Amino acid sequence: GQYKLILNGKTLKGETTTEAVDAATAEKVFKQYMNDNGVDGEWTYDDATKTFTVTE
Repeated sequence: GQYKLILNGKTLKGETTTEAVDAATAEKVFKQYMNDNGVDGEWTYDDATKTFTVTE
């Protein structure tokens, strides 16, 4: 499925997608990207829309 990340960071912001077999995998892919950019924050995932929203 196509999963989405809405990233509301202090120095990095945007909206991106990835294909992933499941939500657990999408979470890991997005966390890898966030970690590489030094971004972490509060977050929510809505399974109905396959969307993670992160707010630093």
